[PDB]
Amino acid sequence: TTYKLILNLKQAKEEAIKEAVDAGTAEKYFKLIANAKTVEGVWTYKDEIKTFTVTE
Repeated sequence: TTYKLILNLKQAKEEAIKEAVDAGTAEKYFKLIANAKTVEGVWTYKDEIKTFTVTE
């Protein structure tokens, strides 16, 4: 399964993704790229293709 992440900061929009056999690997992995790229936003997840988002 593949997961996607929509990063929305003050002035920039980046997308994070990763292919794993679950979510725990996508969340922990996403959290590493998210926090490493930003430090503020609204954590959300879209039900359909497995995706999370963080809007600041």
